[PDB]
Amino acid sequence: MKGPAFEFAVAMMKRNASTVKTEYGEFTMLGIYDRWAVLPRHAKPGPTILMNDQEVGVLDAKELVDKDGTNLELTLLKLNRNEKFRDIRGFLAREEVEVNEAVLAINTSKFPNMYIPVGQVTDYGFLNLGGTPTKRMLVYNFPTRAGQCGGVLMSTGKVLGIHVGGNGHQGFSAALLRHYFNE
Repeated sequence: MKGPAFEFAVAMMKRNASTVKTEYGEFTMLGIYDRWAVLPRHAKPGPTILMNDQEVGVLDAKELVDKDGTNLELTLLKLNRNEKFRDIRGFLAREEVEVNEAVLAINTSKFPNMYIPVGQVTDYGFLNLGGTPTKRMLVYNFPTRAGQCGGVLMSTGKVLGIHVGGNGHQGFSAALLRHYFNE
């Protein structure tokens, strides 16, 4: 709910975020570097996606899992496009980070250009999400709404995670770690 978090959030969204539709829904999508971006796993991007209402080919998609095959609920995708994202890997943490004030940033047709102060972010860890064991979950409390998936969780100078579910007054992000984007 602090200014610097919002200021960082707005800068990051304006440069690296877009609105994406897959067969399964409409999502916020953050680009990370080069032609690599990130979606919630359940977006299940196909051979093409709609990115700001424009068809874009997908060159690679990687559904992330840890060293023991456990779901991390993130899909990294490489887009067939000429523009490059600003490289924002320097704003990713090396491990799960907790903060006292974060902002969740959404941009879809249902929630255009919206920012939500979500307060404290906890490293929750293990969660059974829909029946699938899942790790590196971050938790925060705010009045959730459907259609917020892919929203970007941030704090001053950090992209902490990608929103992957929520119900009632509880939201969860997959932690967005620096080593996911080595190479």
